[PDB]
Amino acid sequence: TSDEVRKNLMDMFRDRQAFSEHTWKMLLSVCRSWAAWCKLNNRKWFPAEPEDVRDYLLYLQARGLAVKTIQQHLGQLNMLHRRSGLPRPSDSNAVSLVMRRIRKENVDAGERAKQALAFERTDFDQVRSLMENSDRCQDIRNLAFLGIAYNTLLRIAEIARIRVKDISRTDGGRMLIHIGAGVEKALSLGVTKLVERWISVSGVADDPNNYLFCRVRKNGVAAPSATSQLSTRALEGIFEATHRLIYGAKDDSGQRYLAWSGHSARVGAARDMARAGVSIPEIMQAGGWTNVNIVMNYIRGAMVRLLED
Amino acid sequence: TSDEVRKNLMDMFRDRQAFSEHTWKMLLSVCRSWAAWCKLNNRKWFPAEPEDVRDYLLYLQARGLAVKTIQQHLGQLNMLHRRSGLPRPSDSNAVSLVMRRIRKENVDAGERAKQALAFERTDFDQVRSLMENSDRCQDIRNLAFLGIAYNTLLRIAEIARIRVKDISRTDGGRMLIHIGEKALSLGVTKLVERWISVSGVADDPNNYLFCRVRKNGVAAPSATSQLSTRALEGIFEATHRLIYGAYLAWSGHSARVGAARDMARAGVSIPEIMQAGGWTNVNIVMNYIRNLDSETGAMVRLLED
Amino acid sequence: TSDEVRKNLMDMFRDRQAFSEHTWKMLLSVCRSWAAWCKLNNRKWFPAEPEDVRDYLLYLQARGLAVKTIQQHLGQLNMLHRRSGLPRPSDSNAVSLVMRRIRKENVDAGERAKQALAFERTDFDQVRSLMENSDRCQDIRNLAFLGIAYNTLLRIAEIARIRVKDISRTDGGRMLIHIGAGVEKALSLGVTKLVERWISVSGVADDPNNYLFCRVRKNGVAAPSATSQLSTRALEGIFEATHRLIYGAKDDSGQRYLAWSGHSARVGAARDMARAGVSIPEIMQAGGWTNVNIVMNYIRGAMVRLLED
Amino acid sequence: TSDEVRKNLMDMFRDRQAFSEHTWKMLLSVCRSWAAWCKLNNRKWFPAEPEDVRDYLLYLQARGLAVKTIQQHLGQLNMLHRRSGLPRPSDSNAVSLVMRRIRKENVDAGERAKQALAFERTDFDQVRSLMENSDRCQDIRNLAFLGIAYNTLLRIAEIARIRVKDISRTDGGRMLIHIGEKALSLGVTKLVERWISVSGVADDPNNYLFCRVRKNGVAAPSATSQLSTRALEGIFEATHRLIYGAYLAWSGHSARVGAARDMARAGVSIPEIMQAGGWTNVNIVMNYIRNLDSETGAMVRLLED
DNA sequence: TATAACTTCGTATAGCATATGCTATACGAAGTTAT
DNA sequence: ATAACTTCGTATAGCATATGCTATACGAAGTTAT
DNA sequence: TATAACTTCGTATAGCATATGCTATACGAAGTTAT
DNA sequence: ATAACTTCGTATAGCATATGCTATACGAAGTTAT
Repeated sequence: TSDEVRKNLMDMFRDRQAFSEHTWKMLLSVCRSWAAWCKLNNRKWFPAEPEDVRDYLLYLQARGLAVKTIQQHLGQLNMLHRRSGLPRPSDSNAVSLVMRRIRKENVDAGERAKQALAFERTDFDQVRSLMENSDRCQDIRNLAFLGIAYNTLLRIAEIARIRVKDISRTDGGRMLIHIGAGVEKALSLGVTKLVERWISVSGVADDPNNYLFCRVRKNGVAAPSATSQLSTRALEGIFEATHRLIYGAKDDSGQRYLAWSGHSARVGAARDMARAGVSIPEIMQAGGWTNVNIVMNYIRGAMVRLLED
Repeated sequence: TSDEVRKNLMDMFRDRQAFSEHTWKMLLSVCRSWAAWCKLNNRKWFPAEPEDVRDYLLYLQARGLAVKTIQQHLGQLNMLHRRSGLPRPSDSNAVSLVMRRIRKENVDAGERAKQALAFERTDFDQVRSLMENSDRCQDIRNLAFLGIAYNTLLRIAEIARIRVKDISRTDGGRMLIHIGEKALSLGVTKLVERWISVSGVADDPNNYLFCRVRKNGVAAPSATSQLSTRALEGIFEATHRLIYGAYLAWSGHSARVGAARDMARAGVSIPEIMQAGGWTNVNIVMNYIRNLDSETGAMVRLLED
Repeated sequence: TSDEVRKNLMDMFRDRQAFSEHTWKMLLSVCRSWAAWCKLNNRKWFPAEPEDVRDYLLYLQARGLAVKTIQQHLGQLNMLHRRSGLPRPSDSNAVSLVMRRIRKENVDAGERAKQALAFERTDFDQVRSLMENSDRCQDIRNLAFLGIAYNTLLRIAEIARIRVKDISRTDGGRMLIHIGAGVEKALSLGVTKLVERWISVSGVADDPNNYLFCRVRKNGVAAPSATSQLSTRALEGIFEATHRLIYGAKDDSGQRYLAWSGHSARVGAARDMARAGVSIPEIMQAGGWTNVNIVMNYIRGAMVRLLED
Repeated sequence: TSDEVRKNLMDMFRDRQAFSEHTWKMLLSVCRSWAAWCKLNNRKWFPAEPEDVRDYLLYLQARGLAVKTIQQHLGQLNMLHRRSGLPRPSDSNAVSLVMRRIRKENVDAGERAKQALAFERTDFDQVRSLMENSDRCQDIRNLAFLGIAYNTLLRIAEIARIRVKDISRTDGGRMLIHIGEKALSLGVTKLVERWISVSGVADDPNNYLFCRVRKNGVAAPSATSQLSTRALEGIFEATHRLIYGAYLAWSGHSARVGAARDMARAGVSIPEIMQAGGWTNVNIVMNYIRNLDSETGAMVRLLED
């Protein structure tokens, strides 16, 4: 294949918006490291040579990256090749076996996927109990955001996307939110008030095409916008700040999940629903998950009872 | 091999009973619109070249059409090309890409499905009261229809097909409706009679239940032709314009949506709402009863003690 | 393809036991009618010509056969072609469209799949209430068979296959039966006695490798066998006889399902479990069904209540 | 292209860590048995010709082997042929046919999976009583094991891996077990101690919990080598031969099966029996608790009023 | 014997399961080391 | 003219799906200890 | 101004959905028939 | 010799799986009304 490859590649970039901005972000990323690696070793980065890719994967493993990370590089590589006509590195025994070997040894050595710290009902009550009394715009928002996070289990990006017009109400007085027909998420009577209070303190409702959450400057003034949203990077800040607020500084180990993050309310809610007897699938749906293992990991005497009697 | 596709269009025309007239019309409709776009932009419409179709699809997106619509177009174009030894345009990667992009792009722009305006018990009551004591042969027809609809939760094409004999009786007076069965409440059953008499469709069991009513308050019963579905739709619309003046009004399925909801509030086994309008996608029925208060979720339930 | 076809066909017959005896039975059957038809019309039955197959399908339709029957012929034909190398008639627009057209017109004309007459709990109680008092071997068996049919919902062929050795018991005294590891079916206390009574009146237990149900001659003497079983044709007789016993002769319309048959206990049990509130999947499993529609067809005021108040 | 497959066997050997030693042994095992059959019947074993393999599979069926076993054979043969530019034998239609026939044929003949002899509370009690007051260093070990097993519902390879420090304490005395966590009852926790002392594995936290016990009632604690799984299996067997004399006895997973059952009788959330032995196939756990009386079914329930 | 009670047989038509391998345990049994 | 539809064209929402088998349904004809 | 409170950016790593068409209804609106 | 294993070979039972994406995690660097 020749001009074909250059053309197949050319078609991709044209309709690049068929993929998520993050897929592109990662593609380019993995490519930079793949090329960097090839460079430092006198090798042709495209098309990728199986034996080269193998060496590369073993190099990342050796760099101590996570199995799911190594899987990513291999994947983007595979994406770049399929999408362009040529055969994928995963097509060769060398890459395929080494991947599985890399997976096996890491797991065998104890490496496991890190889980997020939960932001449960209790945590919400405490946070609420504390910030409930603030007049600060910053706080009224943060409290309203955490409430929505918890109540709905919506990904931070989904919350950051919410538009005022997307806010229906129910005959109960209970707020409702549409996530793109899509899905309707109903807030409790208590959270609806939290959101009501932030809506009335920022004046985001001054334009139904405005995003519900917006930045709030140091002088306690909201900056609504219908074109730009609050960075999910910031929604993550609200989670981290609120945690510092209560538990202070993060131990300098550098590890992940030493404070709340995007997942926190989701994983936390899954547990409360569990302890409360909710049905597993009930849980699944709410969290938008498709599988039973994701919800299960999040939740973790039987025999010790039978015996003792 | 041009004889190859020729033979196929003959095949297609010979066994056209393999598809619904409806389905066909949509097809001719797509070929019509596509062909025109092709003429206007000097491109060969048949066989449709991928790059040409991709351009077309990008065009429809600008037309402002929904994804389900643009896919209708891509879909029909895909049908005949397959029902001819030709490669379907979705089998090109350029079209696969645009269809994928067009989607995300559109959802991001804020793509929302249409919402049917519900016709709940509350509205039925208000309409009943308003034209309950009316003599206009039409009003009587219109109410008995609004009744059959909200009660049977039947589809309009189905109600238009009802004849004088699909009816059976069973309890206290109320009738039953054979179908392609249904039970009517007593309140509505009392309605579907006043219409039957002051219409005289009873005069012939072959005659359809619902029929035309010329401007003279005079019904034209018949067993040959039946009230168009669009006409039944007009009863829903009209009735609305009657109460609120000129998916903003009511349509053929406002009664189905309204019944599910009213039931959902008296709390009803969700699958028991499938009996209602013969449904699937336990979700579609949800997409109706979503903003209900009993459908708030365990989270709401948990949070409020 | 040439000798290849003759070889592919030759491989099939060699390992013909890879298919059910019924599949073979039908293949040969459909082939006889296909050839008969081709013959009467001066045509080559193999390989089959699409336009010929179309004519054939329209001929069966015109003969008034059931859509599912016409689907069968088309299917066996397709089986014979794929399995032998050549392309299947369903591969041509003519066959494919005509099938769908045939399906459409029949259904549009009202033709629908006939369902079996149910043999429910009440029916069982009555039958039991009547035959309970017989000493006749014939009856003690028939009653024990109907009981198993109802209690377990096992296909008649599965019952006819049951071997004495396949009969475990529970700590309750309740009989248990294994259907080939497989599946265990537990009989109630009442049915276990019925089966106990037939086991003790025939002496089938004189050899664990014997089939539970066996023929019983006119002189009330069981004929156990571990090699031969009671024909499912007979298990169907037990169902028909018991019905005649209670409702007398079948109206000479000739139609199917004017008396109980193999399905009867299955379809009947599905209903009782329904009316009793059993879960849909619960039902499914017991009947061995994989789908929700099969169990639903078997079971068939909402709004009439809301309105009337 | 013989270099093509050569490169592949090099690939396979280089990254052999991609598979478990166990998995490999089974493979060498299959190649061993196959190769021999090939030599004996003068057929080329590599690449394996379909007709040759079909004959082989038909041979194994006569050997009396189970379908899961014959498929093991067909499976491994399929693996290397794919991990070499060669066509897998299952990719022939002759082998596909026999594998299919062999199946039905075998199920018809009466193919039943093996049944694990359960080690229930009743048996644990009987064994406890019998060697509760014994001094033999082994007996103490054996009981503490039978305890850990029925209590933790752990797999044998997992119990063999237990060290002196995976243990944690939590309530009244009972210990906890870190794992690849577990909680022990008080009764068993009292047992797992007598073993720890009269063994002195405590002397070193690296030492494994369970260890060898030479014929002199003398334990050989160690943190380098661990008790083989087979040894743990022997404790289950021996203990049985002790009570009933010489799937007839108990095996490495009789304790797991027994615990599920005993629990199932005290009625236990079926998924809550997955906590027990980390299970899936809600059915496998069923295939254990099947002949239980609470697992009779709604039919039984309905029939008995 | 005539006959119940089947079995077998062919055409019509209804009711389903859609996987495979990697890795663990099974269990007789040859191999090994310290009593 | 105009009420009251019907027919049109095209938008878009709501329902199951396809094979490839394997098994029952039932009248009739053949079989065997009585 | 210094600065809160972000936004953007790149590498690391966790969490999912896997369809498409046939046929019905939608709804403005041109076409038709009897008042 | 023999108890008590360990190592072997091969039978057979019990557990999740593979892509192809798309999204969060978080330190750090760049940006803007205060």
